Amino acid sequence: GTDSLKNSIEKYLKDKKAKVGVAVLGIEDNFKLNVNEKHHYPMQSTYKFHLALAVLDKLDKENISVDKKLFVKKSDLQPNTWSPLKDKYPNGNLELSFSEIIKSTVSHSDNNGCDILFRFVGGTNKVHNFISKLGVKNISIKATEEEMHKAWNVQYTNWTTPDATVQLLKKFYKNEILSKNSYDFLLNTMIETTTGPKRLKGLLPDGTVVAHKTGSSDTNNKGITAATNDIGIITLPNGKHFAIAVYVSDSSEKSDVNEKIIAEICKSVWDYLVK
Amino acid sequence: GTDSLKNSIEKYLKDKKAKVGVAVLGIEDNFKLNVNEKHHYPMQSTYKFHLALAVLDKLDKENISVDKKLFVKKSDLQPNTWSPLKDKYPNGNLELSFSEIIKSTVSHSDNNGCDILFRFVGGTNKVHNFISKLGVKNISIKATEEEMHKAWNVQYTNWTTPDATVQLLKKFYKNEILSKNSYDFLLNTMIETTTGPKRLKGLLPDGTVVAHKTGSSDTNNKGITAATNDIGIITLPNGKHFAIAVYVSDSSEKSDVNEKIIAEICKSVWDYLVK
Ligand SMILES: *C(=O)N1C[C@H](NOS(=O)(=O)O)CC[C@H]1C(N)=O
Ligand SMILES: *C(=O)N1C[C@H](NOS(=O)(=O)O)CC[C@H]1C(N)=O
Ligand SMILES: [Cl-]
Ligand SMILES: [Cl-]
Ligand SMILES: [Cl-]
Ligand SMILES: [Cl-]
Ligand code: NA
Ligand code: NA
Ligand code: NA
Ligand code: NA
Ligand code: NA
Ligand code: NA
Ligand code: NA
Ligand code: NA
Ligand code: NA
Ligand code: NA
Ligand code: NA
Ligand code: NA
Ligand code: NA
Ligand code: NA
Ligand code: NA
Ligand code: NA
Ligand code: NA
Ligand code: NA
Ligand code: NA
Ligand code: NA
Ligand code: NA
Ligand code: NA
Ligand code: NA
Ligand code: NA
Ligand code: NA
Ligand code: NA
Ligand code: NA
Ligand code: NA
Ligand code: NA
Ligand code: NA
Ligand code: NA
Ligand code: NA
Ligand code: NA
Ligand code: NA
Repeated sequence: GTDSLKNSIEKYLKDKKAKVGVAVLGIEDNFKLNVNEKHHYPMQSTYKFHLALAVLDKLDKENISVDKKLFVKKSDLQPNTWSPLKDKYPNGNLELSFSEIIKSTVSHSDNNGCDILFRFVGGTNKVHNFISKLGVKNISIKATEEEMHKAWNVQYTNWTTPDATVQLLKKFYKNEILSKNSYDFLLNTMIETTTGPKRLKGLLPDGTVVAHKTGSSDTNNKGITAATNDIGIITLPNGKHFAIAVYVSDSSEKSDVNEKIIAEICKSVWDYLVK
Repeated sequence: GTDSLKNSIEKYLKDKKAKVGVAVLGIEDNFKLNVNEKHHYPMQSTYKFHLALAVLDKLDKENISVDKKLFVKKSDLQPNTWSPLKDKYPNGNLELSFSEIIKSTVSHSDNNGCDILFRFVGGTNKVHNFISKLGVKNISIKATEEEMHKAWNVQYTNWTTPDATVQLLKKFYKNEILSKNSYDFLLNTMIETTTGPKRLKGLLPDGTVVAHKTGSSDTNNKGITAATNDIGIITLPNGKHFAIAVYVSDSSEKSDVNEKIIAEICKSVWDYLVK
C-alpha cells in the first residue's frame, strides 16, 4: 500500500526534468515514505523554519518577550531582495517586535527579516548547531539570504535531505522543541503562510489546514531552476497529521510544472492517507 | 557658478570608490551640469520610467482606457524577485487594471509588473525604439527584469548616459510625450514613489516635491554593487523645476554610502539653485 503509493510517485516523476526529493512522516502513526532522499537539496527559504525555531528558543530560554522590539536600520532593509517589510517601511529606522519580524519572515518569506533574525540569534552557525543538537542529522545551514544572493552556488551550501526535514517537522509538531506559547505562535504563523498556495495546498480540498514554509530559487542562464520547495504539516479530515517535504531541484521545467509536481505529489499522499 | 558647483561635486566624489554619473537640466531655464556623463551606466529599475512612457503612449494612441484590465496569470507573478504585487495577490490569476499595474511598477518598482507591461507593449525592442524616436540618443533597452536576474552581466545591456536621462525627463515634464491625462497620471505616480527616500529626497527639506524612479542592483562576490540610482524632477521653493539623474555604479562602498552620494549631490544642486 505504502509501497504502491511510492511506485505511483516514482512513475509520475519519470518524465519530469528535475531531481525531486520527497519525504512523508505521520505525526501520530508510523507512516513513512521517502523518494530520492539520499541527495542533498537546496533549502532556499524553507530554512526560515529552522531559523524561527532557534530564534524562539533563544527568546524562550533568555526570557525575552516576543513583543520586545529590535531597531531595524534602513540598511537592514536592503532593496534587491524579496521583502514585504521593506515595502511596508521604506524609510526603515524603526522599532519592530520579534513577533512582527518573525511573522513576515515565515508567513511572507521576507529575506531582510530572515537576515535580521540570523544576526539576532548569533549567525548561521548558531542555527546549524541548534538544529544538529535536536538530534536531526543531514541539515546544513551556512549562508544568509544576502550571502545566497551574491552567487549562484551559495544556495547549495544550505542543503537538506528530505527525511531530515520531516523528522524535524515531527519533533516540532509534537511540541518537543519550544515552549507552548512559542509553539502555538510558530504553528499559527505557518498556517498563516500566504506563499506557495499552488504547492502543497494546491490540489487539496478547500480549507485543508497546511502549516508550511516554501522556498524558491531563480533560474540560471542555462534554464535551470535550482529549487522549488514546500515543507509542512497537514491536517487530515479526521484530525490526524502528516509532515511532508518536497524539493523540486535542478529543474529544466517551467515554474508552473515545478509547482504542480509538489501539488500532485501531495494530493497523491493525501488521497492515500484519507482512504 | 555652475562651474563651481561642478568642481564641488567632483571634489566630493574624489574619495568615493564608485563611478558616479551625474546630470542636471533645468526645466524652465538653461541650467545644465554633467559629471562623468560619457560613460554607460546600468539603469536597473530606472528604466521602468521609459517603459511607462511607452505603455501610456500605446494606451493613448490605441484609445485603450487605463482602467481596462489585464489577466495576470500566477506565472506572471514570479516568486524570486522584488514584487509587492505578488505579496498582495499570492494566487494571481486575476484581472488588474493597467492603472494598478503601472502604479505598482513605477511607485513601488514591482519587477513582475514591469515584465507584464513589457509583454503588453510588445517587448524591450519596442520600448528601445520608442525612446530613440523621441530624439533621445544614448539609451539602450535590451533586457526584461527576468532576463537581468538570470545573470550578473545582463544589467549592463540596459544602459544610459546620465544626460540622456535628464533630456528625456525634460521632454516628459514639459508634456511633449503623452496626453494630458497620461502625463498627469505618470507624474502623480512618480511623486507617489515610496522607494529611495534617502536618495534624491534624502537631504532636501521636508515636503519637497520629487517625482522620481529609483534603481538598485545586488552586490557580487567581489563586493561590487553595480547600480544605485535615482532619477527625477524636483520642484524648487519658487515653483520652478530641475531634472536630475544620479547613477552610482560599480561601487565598492556600502549601501548607506551609495545612497548618501545621491542625497549629497542632490543637496549640493538644490542649495545652488535655491541661492
Ligand atoms: C525563499 O526561498 N525566497 C524568499 C522569497 N520567498 O519565496 S518563497 O515563496 O518560495 O519562500 C523569494 C524567493 C526566495 C529567494 N529567491 O530569496
Ligand atoms: C530595480 O532596480 N529593482 C527593482 C526593485 N526596486 O528597487 S529600487 O528601489 O531601487 O527600484 C528591487 C531592486 C532592483 C532589482 N534588483 O530588481
Ligand atoms: Cl529575492
Ligand atoms: Cl516545538
Ligand atoms: Cl529582485
Ligand atoms: Cl509627456
Ligand atoms: Na526526480
Ligand atoms: Na498520523
Ligand atoms: Na536521507
Ligand atoms: Na526601508
Ligand atoms: Na512591531
Ligand atoms: Na512597531
Ligand atoms: Na506578516
Ligand atoms: Na554563528
Ligand atoms: Na554557518
Ligand atoms: Na544536522
Ligand atoms: Na545562491
Ligand atoms: Na536524513
Ligand atoms: Na498556509
Ligand atoms: Na499558502
Ligand atoms: Na503557488
Ligand atoms: Na523556484
Ligand atoms: Na526552469
Ligand atoms: Na565618480
Ligand atoms: Na528651471
Ligand atoms: Na553623454
Ligand atoms: Na502570486
Ligand atoms: Na485593478
Ligand atoms: Na482588479
Ligand atoms: Na502601488
Ligand atoms: Na520588441
Ligand atoms: Na531589445
Ligand atoms: Na536612445
Ligand atoms: Na543582471
Ligand atoms: Na547622451
Ligand atoms: Na517620491
Ligand atoms: Na520616495
Ligand atoms: Na533610500
Ligand atoms: Na544597490
Ligand atoms: Na558594494
